[PDB]
Amino acid sequence: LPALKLALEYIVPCMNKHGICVVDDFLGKETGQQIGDEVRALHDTGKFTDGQLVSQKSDSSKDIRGDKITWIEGKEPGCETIGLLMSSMDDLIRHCNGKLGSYKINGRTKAMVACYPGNGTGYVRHVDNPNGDGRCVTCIYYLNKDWDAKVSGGILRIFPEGKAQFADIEPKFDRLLFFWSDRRNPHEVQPAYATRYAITVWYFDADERARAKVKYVRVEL
Ligand SMILES: Cn1c(O)c(C(=O)NCC(=O)O)c(=O)n(C)c1=O
Ligand SMILES: [Mn+2]
Repeated sequence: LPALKLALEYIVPCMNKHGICVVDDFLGKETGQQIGDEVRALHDTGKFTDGQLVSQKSDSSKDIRGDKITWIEGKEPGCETIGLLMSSMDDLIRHCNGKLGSYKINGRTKAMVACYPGNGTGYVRHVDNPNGDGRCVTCIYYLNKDWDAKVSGGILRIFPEGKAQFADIEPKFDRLLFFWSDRRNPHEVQPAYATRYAITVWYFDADERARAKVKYVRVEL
């Protein structure tokens, strides 16, 4: 669908009502699988980190490591389709501007490409932006074809604030996810027993980001 119809008829109302929004089949099989090929290419050539240190053993060779990451601008060689994903995200947000809460989005981070190795590691419950660092919207794109959470785990579990319930989101291929980055959406990644790829971008509210600068940019006189 065109960025605008999806943004105006589905994403905006869904975010303002629930603070979470799931869009399936965002780019199609062709583009999605190309992005998967680029991400897997980055992983195979060692562009990722060794992984988040989960359990630090007194013996170093026993240290267990979890999610691996790499920051992608989208202009790198062999990342053109990732850059196209980021451009499409940016189009959606552009068409949403002024309608997502009271936020005026004026920037974003680079793309955090994450790979859970499938060694039973996940990601602890957390809030993305708990201290007003300027990020208002989390946007995640998943790449895992034929994912069976009953078999592979890796579910994203969100605990919407005030609501006695949690929302389970499987990291499905060609799935796009939006949710408020602040304390409204604490969330965790449940242990993944299969390789789990995702691409996250965070969008900045102009006012919050502007006053985060003093919350921490100097000029010699
Ligand atoms: C700061 N940070 C996160 O907030 C992640 C996160 O919330 N992922 C949700 C999901 O993949 O469904 C994450 O995965 N990684 C690697 C990370 O570094
Ligand atoms: Mn998170």
